[PDB]
Amino acid sequence: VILTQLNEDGTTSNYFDKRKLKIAPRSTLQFKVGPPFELVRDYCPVVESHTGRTLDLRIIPRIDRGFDHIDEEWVGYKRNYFTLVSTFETANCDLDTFLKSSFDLLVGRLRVQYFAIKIKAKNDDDDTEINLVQHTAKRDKGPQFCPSVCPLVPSPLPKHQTIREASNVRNITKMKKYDSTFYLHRDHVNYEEYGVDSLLFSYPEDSIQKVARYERVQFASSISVKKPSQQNKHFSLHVILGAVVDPDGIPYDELALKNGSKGMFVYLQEMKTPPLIIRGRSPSNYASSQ
DNA sequence: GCGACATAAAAAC
DNA sequence: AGTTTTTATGTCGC
Repeated sequence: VILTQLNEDGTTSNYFDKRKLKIAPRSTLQFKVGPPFELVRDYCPVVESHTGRTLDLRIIPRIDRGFDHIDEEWVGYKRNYFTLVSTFETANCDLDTFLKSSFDLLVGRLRVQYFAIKIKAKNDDDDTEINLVQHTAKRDKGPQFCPSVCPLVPSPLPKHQTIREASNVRNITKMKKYDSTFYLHRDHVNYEEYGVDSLLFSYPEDSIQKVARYERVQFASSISVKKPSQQNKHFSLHVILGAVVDPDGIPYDELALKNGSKGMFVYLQEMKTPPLIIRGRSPSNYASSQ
């Protein structure tokens, strides 16, 4: 009925089928590690502007809520939240050095303003994009929004337990405890240590995330979860690492820039999950029907 | 099948 | 120790 796997940090993931077992909304059993991500591809190379050294990049993503491993399928529920977190790392550059340096895209060199992550959902069989929506903790009593592009600096990915613990913090003392895990406050560095052209100082805001945390995420309410044949559709969640550049023949998305103009989010690397099944609102997807 | 509102149970404080 | 918050899901109306 409940199948248990030990996570990397010694917490457990407890996989259960909501058709058969109903668990309380805030039970820790609702937190669990989802499917592992795989490389789709690498895109534009990035080099350090004097040394010419290629920057090694790696996305480090994880799902922490919303998906169960049931009979060799990964299963989510249309009505319920998932959590997708990600960092990236630069194997050949320590953070402190990285932030003082400057980097170009090797297309012929566009200057990188900052690095950022976005997420997408797709139909895994035909590559059609599927809309994602997020809520605040207030859900229907607050606004709905689409996942945003998240500027980030390189960081290790927090353990599953840390993401759990930080999911619904309001208390100022507890917020302070987690601040250094999730944020870099540029306004607190010694500005004299940095050149005008340094990467740190081309990030758009002073508060810079170390971790992209997409919580309270759902597939859009309009998604059809079954094919006409009544077979389940297969979905996939994608994480894309990009370099944001000034636009003034490679994969990119347009982005609302900080100075008002049209920025370009140039793709660097993309990872995706294996195929995902999503259970819809049918009564037969719930233990209450039995 | 979906937008909307109701219930309810453990976390958070 | 009690109150408020958060989120899975139950249900109503079209």
